[PDB]
Amino acid sequence: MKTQVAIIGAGPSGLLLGQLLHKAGIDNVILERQTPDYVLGRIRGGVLEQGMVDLLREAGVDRRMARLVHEGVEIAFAGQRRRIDLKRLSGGKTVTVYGQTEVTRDLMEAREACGATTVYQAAEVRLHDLQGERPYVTFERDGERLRLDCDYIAGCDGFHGISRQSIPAERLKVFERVYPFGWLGLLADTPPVSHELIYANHPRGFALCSQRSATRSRYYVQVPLSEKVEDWSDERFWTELKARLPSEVAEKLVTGPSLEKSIAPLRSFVVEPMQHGRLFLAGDAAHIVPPTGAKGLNLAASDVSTLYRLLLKAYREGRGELLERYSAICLRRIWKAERFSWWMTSVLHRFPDTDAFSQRIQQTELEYYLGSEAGLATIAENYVGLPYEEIE
Amino acid sequence: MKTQVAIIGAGPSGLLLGQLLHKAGIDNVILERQTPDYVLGRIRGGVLEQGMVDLLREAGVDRRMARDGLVHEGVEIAFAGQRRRIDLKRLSGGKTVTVYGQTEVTRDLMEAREACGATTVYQAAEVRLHDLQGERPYVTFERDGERLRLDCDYIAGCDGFHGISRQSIPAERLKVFERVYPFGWLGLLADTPPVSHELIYANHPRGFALCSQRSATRSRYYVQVPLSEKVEDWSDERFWTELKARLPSEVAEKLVTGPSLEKSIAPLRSFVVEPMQHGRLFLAGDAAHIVPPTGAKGLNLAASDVSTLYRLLLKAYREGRGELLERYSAICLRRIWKAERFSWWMTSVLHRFPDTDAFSQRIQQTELEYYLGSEAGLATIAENYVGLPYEEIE
Ligand SMILES: Cc1cc2nc3c(=O)[nH]c(=O)nc-3n(C[C@H](O)[C@H](O)[C@H](O)COP(=O)(O)OP(=O)(O)OC[C@H]3O[C@@H](n4cnc5c(N)ncnc54)[C@H](O)[C@@H]3O)c2cc1C
Ligand SMILES: Cc1cc2nc3c(=O)[nH]c(=O)nc-3n(C[C@H](O)[C@H](O)[C@H](O)COP(=O)(O)OP(=O)(O)OC[C@H]3O[C@@H](n4cnc5c(N)ncnc54)[C@H](O)[C@@H]3O)c2cc1C
Repeated sequence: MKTQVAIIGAGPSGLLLGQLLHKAGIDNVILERQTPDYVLGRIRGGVLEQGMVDLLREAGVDRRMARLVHEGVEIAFAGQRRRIDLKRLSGGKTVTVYGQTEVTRDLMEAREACGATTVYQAAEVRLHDLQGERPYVTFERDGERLRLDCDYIAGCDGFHGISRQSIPAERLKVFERVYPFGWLGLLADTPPVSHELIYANHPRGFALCSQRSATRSRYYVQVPLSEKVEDWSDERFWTELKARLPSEVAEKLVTGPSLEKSIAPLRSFVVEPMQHGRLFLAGDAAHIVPPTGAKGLNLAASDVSTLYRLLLKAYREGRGELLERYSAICLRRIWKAERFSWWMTSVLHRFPDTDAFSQRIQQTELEYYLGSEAGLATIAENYVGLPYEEIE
Repeated sequence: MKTQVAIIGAGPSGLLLGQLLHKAGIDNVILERQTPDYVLGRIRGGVLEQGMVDLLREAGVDRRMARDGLVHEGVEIAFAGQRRRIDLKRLSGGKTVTVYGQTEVTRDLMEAREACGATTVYQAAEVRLHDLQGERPYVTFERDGERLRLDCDYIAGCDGFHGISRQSIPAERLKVFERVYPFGWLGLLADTPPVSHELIYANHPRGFALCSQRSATRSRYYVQVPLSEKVEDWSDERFWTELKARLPSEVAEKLVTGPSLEKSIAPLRSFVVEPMQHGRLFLAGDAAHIVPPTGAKGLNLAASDVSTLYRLLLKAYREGRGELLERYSAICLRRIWKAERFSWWMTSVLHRFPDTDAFSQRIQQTELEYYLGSEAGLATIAENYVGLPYEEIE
């Protein structure tokens, strides 16, 4: 098999890169380890910055202006709830709520409608000859070892993908912080308790209220790492959730059986550079932010945007070396999103063995940022997403 | 001996409080462990927020600071070899800071106090406080071998971090919040013209450095140093060499150096007690809290505690409203914690901490990039640097 760009991973990153490359007449084949249904079973997040919404349209999808709303942000702490006027504070921008499952299903449909190639259940993917002019990928599909020749490989295979693991260790510098807690998330077929995303810092720990539609909700509470999802019945989750929200919010919460429940570990992770020879990492394969800041998929989007654009230029100009700037460009946006996601996480969660001083400083941090126009502006401008870097 | 308000400490806090009390007609006596000469030997800092300047004027001690204080419209931060200016007046909406030595501030208050003929007992050894929860609190000290007693209505603990007043409150009624930093500030006062008209905070791989000033021909510099260092191991030349090594080459270039007038190492710490009072005793300034100096807030916080204490005491004395003093701690703490947060923040982004991992160091660099390069970020530094607005009282 042969193509121009071999894409590893049919998650949002790989599917979006695939659409953009196709639109620009660049052949690509995507190889995905799991089944289509398995990929679609991932719930993940629901907040998109405007950079992403336009890119989706530009990629030939987003024809579902419905099933997809705009919402504001609220932070509850120490007995109060402060709404962040995103629109007024950020120069007219806002975020869109849209489940990652729907985004992914939307891109899967846009690819299928193009007849483009996607190989699901591609096992044992291995990358080869990254420094050569003819790199290739080997994999197994129902018993047979297949091979895919290409000019470039985009590793869009997530945190535990094979592509970051195919770059010689010594070429990479790794930055990582692993948080001492995870997010127990619950998807429910109930109307959301607010039309505002609600982040809550509470003595018992963090909680978050979000939504997917008028009758579908998404909630999270932080939990320690020794906790197992089977130890948390739906009822136990709802009780802990209420115990962490302002009673005004809590009394009006409609509960119901979970449609999906899982615990996600939190971590900040970055590699530099994010490429090696003909391989370019994008999204979670190259970096991870804790979901507190809702930046993951949005960063994946801009990585994909830059990659798409630098590839297009290289072909058009018959010059690969332009591709050398990919890492530097992406990294500038990555680090800002890492700082904001780290900040949000650090001010909103309860950490183990925090002394009195630390606890008060965290409280004062919230008071100042939620009570000062300048403070509020730093939050809103970062949350709606900073400017799409220059690229090229 | 008797007075209305006994003040422990003849540092800026106590002097400023005594001055305002004097001017409002309230009797007060300051008792001080050191000698004038000693007090005046402390160099410390030099940045004043406007609230402090107005209080000094209200205290009737501002003519000289008007003539000799340097007002800055900006402050500068250097990191990754690049000075970034923070236009304070523009970002804060018109506010500025004034550079004026604490020694000069202290000298001016002492002068004012001496002219007024107000009471100040230097070398008052072994001060011990008594009967705080009663109606007739009193203090005892030793002056030239004899033990004297000073009876009063209220006691102002303005004796600094190592004072005696915070320690006179039953420990179990107080809650302590502290953070001790893994470094101190080696400061050098020199009679050379400052390398810059603006203050320059520098985050550098070798560690923090600060370029400040006191006049067109008097300078003040600092470099962070580990806690195992002793000043005597730092000759003026070792200092100049390390400072230059931490500054933009373009700055280190023009640096005029010279013999130190004074040198010392200040360890950094954050410290807050709650509450800040007990019976007739009220703590103010460094006796109640400490902030690392990166934020230039300590004396300014001292000024606002005193301002608040003075105002409530006038109400108690000029209205018999004695239970109104119950709100002192709560009022002060609101400003205190805001200064503690900013001071801690400044400290964390500007200094090098031991065994900090790679992610943590990159995050520090990213924080600087964001706050010195985004309008909103810059604004949060500026509005905090010029001092947030004093509270309301009551
Ligand atoms: C609780 C939670 C909430 C979040 N909230 C948000 C939010 O609201 N907004 C936001 O922007 N981000 C959010 N995120 C992050 C976001 O979900 C990720 O950033 C996004 O999934 C990254 O997409 P991706 O395509 O890079 O990787 P993935 O979605 O991980 O997809 C990589 C794909 O590659 C496949 N693959 C893996 N290994 C191989 C292999 N060896 N061979 C072939 N294929 C392979 C995987 O099966 C997968 O389908 C959240 C994440 C979590 C955990
Ligand atoms: C390197 C450095 C730089 C700084 N830079 C600045 C700056 O630029 N801006 C700013 O706002 N702040 C700054 N500060 C903070 C400022 O120096 C202090 O916060 C300020 O001195 C508080 O003064 P005070 O009167 O409350 O206490 P102090 O100045 O400590 O005075 C307390 C007084 O009490 C006396 N005393 C102690 N114990 C007793 C006792 N038992 N009996 C009697 N008297 C007693 C002492 O001898 C002293 O005279 C800096 C501090 C340092 C260390």
